[PDB]
Amino acid sequence: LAPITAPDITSICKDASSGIGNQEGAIRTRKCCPPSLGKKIKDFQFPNDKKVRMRWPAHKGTKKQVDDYRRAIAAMRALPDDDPRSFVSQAKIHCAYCNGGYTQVDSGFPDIDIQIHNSWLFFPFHRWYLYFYERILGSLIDEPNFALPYWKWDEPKGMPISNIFLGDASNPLYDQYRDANHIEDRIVDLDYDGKDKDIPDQQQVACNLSTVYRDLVRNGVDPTSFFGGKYVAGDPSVGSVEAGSHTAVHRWVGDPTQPNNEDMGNFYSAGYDPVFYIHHANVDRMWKLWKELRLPGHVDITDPDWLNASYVFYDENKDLVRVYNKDCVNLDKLKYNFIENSKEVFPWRNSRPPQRRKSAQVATTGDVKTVEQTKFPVRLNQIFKVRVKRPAVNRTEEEKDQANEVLLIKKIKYDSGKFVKFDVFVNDKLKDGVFTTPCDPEYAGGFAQIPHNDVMTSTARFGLNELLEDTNTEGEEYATVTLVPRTGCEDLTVGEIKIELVPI
Ligand SMILES: [Cu+2]
Ligand SMILES: [Cu+2]
Ligand SMILES: [W+6]
Repeated sequence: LAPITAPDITSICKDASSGIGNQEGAIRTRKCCPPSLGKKIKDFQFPNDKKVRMRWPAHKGTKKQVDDYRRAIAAMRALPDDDPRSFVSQAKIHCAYCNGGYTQVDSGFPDIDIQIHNSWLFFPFHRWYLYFYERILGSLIDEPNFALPYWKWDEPKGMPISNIFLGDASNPLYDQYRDANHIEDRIVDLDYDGKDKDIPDQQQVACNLSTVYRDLVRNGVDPTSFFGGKYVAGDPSVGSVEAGSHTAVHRWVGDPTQPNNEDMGNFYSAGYDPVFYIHHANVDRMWKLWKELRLPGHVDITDPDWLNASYVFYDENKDLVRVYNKDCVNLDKLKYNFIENSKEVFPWRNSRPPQRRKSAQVATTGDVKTVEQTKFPVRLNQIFKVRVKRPAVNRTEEEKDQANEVLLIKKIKYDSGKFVKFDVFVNDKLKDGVFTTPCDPEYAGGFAQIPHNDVMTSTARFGLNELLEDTNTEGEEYATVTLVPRTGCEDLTVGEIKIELVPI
């Protein structure tokens, strides 16, 4: 039993020095430590709120919902910086936990930093972060049933940044450090890679819906693939949402003219944009949706090493509270939820990529070497293709409902002072001139990483059960994998590639 355990963050904290590629010229401070007020850390107790806080889509809020949120942020902004509830203090929380503020001294490892990103800590940490943030906002405006908006980018009209965030500084929800090309009611790109795609809005919307389906169904096949990999004291694959739509939105909003793409483009500065929290409000919602799908494998983590991991936050009373992963899995107990559509289906539920026609494919993926014929590690300074032996062919619906076939891209090594991304295509073999889109069945997804240099070693998982059917290759002994670099890959290597059956 070695769960990650935040220390007394008011006693053990150091300036952020990780994940910031240009510190000598950074727009926000790296002094992200919380105010030390001599408080004793209290244990969490479940809230006694009379009713459930209902978070609302940011593009369809009532007059009261918008006005309160706006009034709450104005109040938080007006607080002294040193106040732990202040706008600046709340932003620094993200910086402290994401950019090397804390050590694992409480677990007996004072020389190792805690990183809550790129692991199974990703979802529960942000859930707790928002929990206290929301309760703090409500107390500032004397609204005990106050609820955050959420950026519903899984809904077409929810996809552009909501106009409540736009205008100028006289709007509390406004932030000057945003990509000026992306704040004019333009549609978010949930698989953004730094380059604006010149495609019709209709197509971008369709692909955004496919991205949600991908993150929650095609690649989010089990707790490891969805939440992220196991992370314990003394020491991690990234999850489908985290390296997918979540990372895209950060890079899409951040200002590319700033040294570290501040604010949303980097973890240390993200919290200075009010939309950061509202984006994460929807990421929090994805966890709930993922469970509501009631598909095999869509279950919560039961590992004691996860359940007993804990963080510390200031609450609405400036008290320090220790919270555990085990206590945030049930929203009803945290006295909040999300206003849903009350319809038969999610708009993205059937956004599985269309089936590929055999008449659109040639016979083979071409002349390409197998893994065993290849010498690893392989440099990704150019497109890379290899055939990977599958554990079996022509599995029945029974076997597919018992085990996912999973593509593992292991030992991804690269300089993580810059945003990195490459894309993964499997069994791409179209006839010349065949019509293509950014969300074709061949596309397995991507590996994207916001800067987190402690140089760094990652792992990515892609589900193939649907894909092999969608591309008519469930009977081929090998899967041809194509890795395609988009940015920050000029020095990236890939140590191992393989496909495994992973029981549900
Ligand atoms: Cu974060
Ligand atoms: Cu984030
Ligand atoms: W158009």
